[PDB]
Amino acid sequence: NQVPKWIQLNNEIMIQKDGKFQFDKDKEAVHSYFVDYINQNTVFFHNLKEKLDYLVENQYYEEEFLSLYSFEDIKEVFKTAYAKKFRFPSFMSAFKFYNDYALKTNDKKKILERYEDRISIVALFFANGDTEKAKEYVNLMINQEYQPSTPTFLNAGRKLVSCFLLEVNDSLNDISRAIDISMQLSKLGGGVSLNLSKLRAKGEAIKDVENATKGVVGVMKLLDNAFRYADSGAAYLNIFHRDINDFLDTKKISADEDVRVKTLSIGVVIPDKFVELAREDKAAYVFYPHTIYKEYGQHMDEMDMNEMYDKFVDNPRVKKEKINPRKLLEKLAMLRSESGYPYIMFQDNVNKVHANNHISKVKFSNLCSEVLQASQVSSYTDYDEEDEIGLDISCNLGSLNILNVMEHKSIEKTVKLATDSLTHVSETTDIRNAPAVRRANKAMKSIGLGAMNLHGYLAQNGIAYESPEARDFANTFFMMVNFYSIQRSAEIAKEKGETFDQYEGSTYATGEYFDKYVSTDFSPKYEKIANLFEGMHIPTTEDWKKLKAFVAEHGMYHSYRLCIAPTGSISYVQSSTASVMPIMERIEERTYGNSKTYYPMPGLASNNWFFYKEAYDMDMFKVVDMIATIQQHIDQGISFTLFLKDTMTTRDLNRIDLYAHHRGIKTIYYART
Amino acid sequence: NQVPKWIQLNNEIMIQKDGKFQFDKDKEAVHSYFVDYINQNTVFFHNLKEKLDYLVENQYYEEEFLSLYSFEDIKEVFKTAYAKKFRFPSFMSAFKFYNDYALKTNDKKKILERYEDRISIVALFFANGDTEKAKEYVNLMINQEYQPSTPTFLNAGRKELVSCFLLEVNDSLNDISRAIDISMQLSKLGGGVSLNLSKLRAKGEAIKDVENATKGVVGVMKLLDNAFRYASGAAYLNIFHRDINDFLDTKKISADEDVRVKTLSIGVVIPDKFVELAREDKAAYVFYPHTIYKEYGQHMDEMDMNEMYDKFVDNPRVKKEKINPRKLLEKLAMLRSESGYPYIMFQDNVNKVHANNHISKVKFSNLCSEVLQASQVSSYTDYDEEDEIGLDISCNLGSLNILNVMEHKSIEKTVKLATDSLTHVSETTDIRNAPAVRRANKAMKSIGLGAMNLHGYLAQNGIAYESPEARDFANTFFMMVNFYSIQRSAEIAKEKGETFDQYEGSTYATGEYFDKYVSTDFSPKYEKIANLFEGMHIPTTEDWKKLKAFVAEHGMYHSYRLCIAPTGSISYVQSSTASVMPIMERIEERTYGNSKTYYPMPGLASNNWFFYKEAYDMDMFKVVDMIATIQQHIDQGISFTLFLKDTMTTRDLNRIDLYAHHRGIKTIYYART
Ligand SMILES: Nc1ncnc2c1ncn2[C@H]1C[C@H](O)[C@@H](COP(=O)(O)OP(=O)(O)OP(=O)(O)O)O1
Ligand SMILES: Nc1ncnc2c1ncn2[C@H]1C[C@H](O)[C@@H](COP(=O)(O)OP(=O)(O)OP(=O)(O)O)O1
Ligand SMILES: Nc1ncnc2c1ncn2[C@H]1C[C@H](O)[C@@H](COP(=O)(O)OP(=O)(O)OP(=O)(O)O)O1
Ligand SMILES: Nc1ncnc2c1ncn2[C@H]1C[C@H](O)[C@@H](COP(=O)(O)OP(=O)(O)OP(=O)(O)O)O1
Repeated sequence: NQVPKWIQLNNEIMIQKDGKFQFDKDKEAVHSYFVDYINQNTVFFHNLKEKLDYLVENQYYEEEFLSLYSFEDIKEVFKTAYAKKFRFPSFMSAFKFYNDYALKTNDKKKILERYEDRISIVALFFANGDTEKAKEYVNLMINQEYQPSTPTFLNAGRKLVSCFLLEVNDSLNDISRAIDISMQLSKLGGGVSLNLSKLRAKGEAIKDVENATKGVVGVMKLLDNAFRYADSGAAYLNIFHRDINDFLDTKKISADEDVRVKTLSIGVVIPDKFVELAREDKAAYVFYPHTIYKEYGQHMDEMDMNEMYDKFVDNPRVKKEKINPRKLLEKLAMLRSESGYPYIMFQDNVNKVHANNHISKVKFSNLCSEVLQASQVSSYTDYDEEDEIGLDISCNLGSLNILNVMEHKSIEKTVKLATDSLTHVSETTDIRNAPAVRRANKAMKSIGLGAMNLHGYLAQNGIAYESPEARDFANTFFMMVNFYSIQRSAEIAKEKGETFDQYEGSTYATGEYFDKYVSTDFSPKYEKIANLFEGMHIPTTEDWKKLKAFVAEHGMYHSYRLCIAPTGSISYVQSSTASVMPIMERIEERTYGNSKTYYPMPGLASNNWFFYKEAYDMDMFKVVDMIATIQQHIDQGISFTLFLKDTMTTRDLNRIDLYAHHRGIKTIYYART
Repeated sequence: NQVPKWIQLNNEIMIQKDGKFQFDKDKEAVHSYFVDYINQNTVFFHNLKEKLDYLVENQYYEEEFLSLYSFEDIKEVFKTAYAKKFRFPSFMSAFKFYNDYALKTNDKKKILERYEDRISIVALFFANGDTEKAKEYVNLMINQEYQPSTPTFLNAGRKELVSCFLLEVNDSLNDISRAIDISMQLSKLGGGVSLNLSKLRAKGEAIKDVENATKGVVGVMKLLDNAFRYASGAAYLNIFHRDINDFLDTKKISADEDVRVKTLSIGVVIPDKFVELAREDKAAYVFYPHTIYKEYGQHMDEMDMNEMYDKFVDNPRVKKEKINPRKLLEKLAMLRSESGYPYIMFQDNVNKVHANNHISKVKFSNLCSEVLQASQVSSYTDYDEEDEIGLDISCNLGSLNILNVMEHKSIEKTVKLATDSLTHVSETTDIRNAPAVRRANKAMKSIGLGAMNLHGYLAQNGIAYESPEARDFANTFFMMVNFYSIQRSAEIAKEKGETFDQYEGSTYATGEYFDKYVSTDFSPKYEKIANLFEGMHIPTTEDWKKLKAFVAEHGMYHSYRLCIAPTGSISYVQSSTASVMPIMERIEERTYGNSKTYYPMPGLASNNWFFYKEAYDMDMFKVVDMIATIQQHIDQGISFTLFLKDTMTTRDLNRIDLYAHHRGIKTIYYART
């Protein structure tokens, strides 16, 4: 019943020694943890050869790519991995990896893969042919300079993408196909979110008889029962719809028995016209979209609300409904004060900066509220009848540490390797049950790259989070990031000579995206910021012009490059902070079982106590301006999370909302208190 | 606010005039009803021609088959229909037809089709070419000698047609998707759809990689219960299964929130081995059927329990579970004492008399608990992968009056016409979303014929319901019915020369079904019974031998012929009793709205008060013996309904259950109290 030694040592840090914390004990706890639990459950082997032979003959490793080299080259790779003599810096830095991510045995009671093992297996998977490139991947990963995404880091060479985005056309057959594909992807563990734009609303005619449709709530009920069957997503909705009130009455603290969704989140799509009507204090008109489909032939949100709203008001054919926008934003503020639900996307900020609006305009987002790409709906006909295949969105992920990049200045080569890595991942991927995801993943070739560790590095260097210097720093940094990113994409496009489809329809072929960079140079405006990037080259606008010419030579290989995800579950292995959202508390406290695990933030010393500010004690406006400065280079959304208090006000909340709409923040997240 | 005249006249019957009822007022109420509500809402026309032209040009009648004759022949058919000068005998005899079944207008406020109209349209639909045959259908129907089934009587020549669907669910994710798809497809067609969950793996079991991963049968029931709420059937289960207790905990008066099915009924399949184990007071062993599928390759209920039960006990591979059968029948008696749920099928009584056991054995039944045919499961593979098509069951229905048959002695010609009618109906049927139903309905060609009006005719003639004379009467009657039925099937088989597939595999080609009729002649054993059939020919066993030879010449066209359904909703139009179940109460009382509609049973006079017995005051054993005498000629099940009282006993209930198992009653129904 006694608590073991390392947990007891980890509980020692809260003892006040001269008003401080016992940080130096922490390593000792880690030095306990590698003696009394880890090195007494590892399966023992003589050397490498039999080890790998035992790993093959019990159905663990996919033996194909592990047969495509010599034994000696793999031995050199493992030798390069063990030559680091790597150590962990913190207590959770081991515990989150040797409990869940690292490979266990069949009885789930022993440990096979060491920390070099998993990384070097990932390295040979990203190699696909070159030994020295695999060594480059090792030197990239073992210095914690790059982190692949969660399911890629898990399921490399065992028995892959955690983000799926679909559309539901309007038929019975379409709803059947949708529930089919959701149950298919549900066992694959990824993130699956739907959208209910083109559906007819409640109390409407079904092809023969008026007032026959049970509406959106029944489809939500079927999906809520549907995800309860397998190993949880969400759904979005554009606001110009009658049942939007019933779409928002689901998340309710006085929850109805039938109106009860504990699985799917919800979210609202809002263009500028509704914002205008809520500002100027006038009426609003939600519609019956099936009447619009009968009238104009197209669907509702496939046209501009700013161009067509009063024209639909003027049409006697479209049956309408008048409501109050201001009371509706008040109700949104109340429901976000309850939890923070739903999600919010401002599409006009997105499409006016989007490159690929010539295919379609972005209407929705994933569960992770980040990926904003084109989407064409399919049409699933009857059994012997053939179908028509639209386009879908499937985004594999991956971020990186800012800190080690700043330590080593190999940011270019880092992007060079990570781009090829995610390229080979999207090469490898295949799904054999949803054909539109198949066609789009072959077609669009969308990769997603981001970064964590913003708060901690700049807080450890002694720069406040609300400083303008950090905003200029992030501006110059992400400018150079996007620069080398497009540079590598153009290089690979020259290597293959095969861009994505309808490349001339993009703004990339015209250089309209490049028109921001031909002027308005992003040189550092502070000396202390300039000392940080001091020691390496920073490009000029003429370098952007040479880049524009080199793009105009061939083109770009990818259609999308960047994403920012709240990668907290693999934040702990990199032993760092979250992404760009600053930290909540200086000390995290968990109870694994009969235990009080005490996690300090990395870099917690006496001097930098003030730069480790608290999330409840910050200017939200400067945070939004930081995220807007970050937004200057990112194609997709940014995982912006609101940090609130009970003492705050929905007046101030909606002021922050309209402030972010005025700045141009794409999406937000669930709010915390 | 005043009650109209005819309802006030209909409420007059409960006034005691010399201790009697005001029967003679009732016709007066009917004579009121054709003056003050019906003949003041009929759309008025000059004559036939413009009438039909107006009916075409507003999308009511399917104009194809109504273009395949002359105008004059249709005029002769309508003239023959109006030449009857038909009247209704009772008050509900109009009210159940001019309120729901007869055709209304688009605003649902006026009446177009008269009572001749609907019948003669059905007549021309059954004609398909011959005017005189249509006149024969008129002379059949307008004397109330035959009644087609409910959706055929509704949707003839309008804007599917068979109210009975039976499916199977193979074991995959894809199969469950296909099952929910087909259920939602048939749900808008309004028919009866019931499933079966035999071949599914049970709760807490391995899903292909990881032990204890299956949520079990309850989640699939939850999905189906949500599924039918969107657009109502049932499902069956064989008892040798671990989750059978959880399969019976759904219908519970102390209902759980999650375990709550207000839509689907449930039912139990029981062979003789479990009956034996419950009698002899020993243990029982339910199984994990996926282990059996891994062991023997086949599925569980595709083999004999009597041959394999102890062999599965002897296998160490099959994981088992020991339970008490006697306490389980006690729990069944308790749950039937709660409501009467679930349903019960004794398959060994069925298969030992079934002709077509060479294809498969019957495992389940429909919602109406009557149709017991073969069923091969399909296998629904992935998207580009092709599937394999099994066999399904789809049974259109139809019964007849016994009374007018006894009045006119045209029983042979009646069967001659009704067989061709249901034949043409099964010709006409097509569904374009469930391919196995398509293939089976083309293949098996199963028709279903029955009869109502057993209790009332023999009660009006002055013969008690519990008499042996009625049992001999029904024996001789249904013997001759089945005789002429097989005679007409052989005639049509000679007409086409194309029997159903695998006809030589049947017992009909071998005459093993005919071996009962070569001896043991069913001559009437009472003089009073013999006077009823007196005046017409009754066949002999040598006539059965000639029938056997004529069958051996060609064969039989159909694989199934007979069914008995509780056709109460179209009992009222024929102005008669139900089918073979005797009546509950002598007077039915309903409240349409602010009203007390008082329905007397037909033939209610002072003399026959005693022969109109009450259902709570009868010998159940003689009822079961009556149904067993009826069972001597019917291939399918019989809609046997239990009539119980609160003063009765589950001891006596289970005694009746085992009594019916000893007699050989196929299925039972929900019990009433
Ligand atoms: N933080 C850590 N990360 C990884 N391994 C660790 C960590 N802490 C201890 N160990 C491992 C390494 C060794 O196998 C064992 C402890 O030996 P350790 O003292 O840490 O290495 P070392 O040999 O380089 O130092 P020393 O020479 O002082 O013994 O457990
Ligand atoms: N029985 C039903 N109950 C509820 N909703 C239904 C039902 N049947 C169909 N629907 C709903 C969901 C469908 O998306 C929508 C239309 O159904 P569906 O028949 O598949 O469209 P359709 O392609 O045949 O033609 P249309 O565009 O005129 O509706 O109404
Ligand atoms: N039970 C009924 N069934 C059908 N129609 C009826 C019924 N009762 C009354 N009517 C109809 C028939 C007529 O159109 C009208 C009533 O006339 P009705 O007296 O019944 O016929 P009738 O003309 O043969 O008798 P009578 O010569 O004595 O008037 O309503
Ligand atoms: N994620 C899941 N959650 C619950 N049940 C599942 C899940 N995935 C599959 N199943 C259930 C329902 C399926 O009928 C059953 C097996 O699934 P499935 O993969 O379709 O079978 P299979 O044809 O691929 O091979 P096998 O016969 O070995 O199961 O287990």
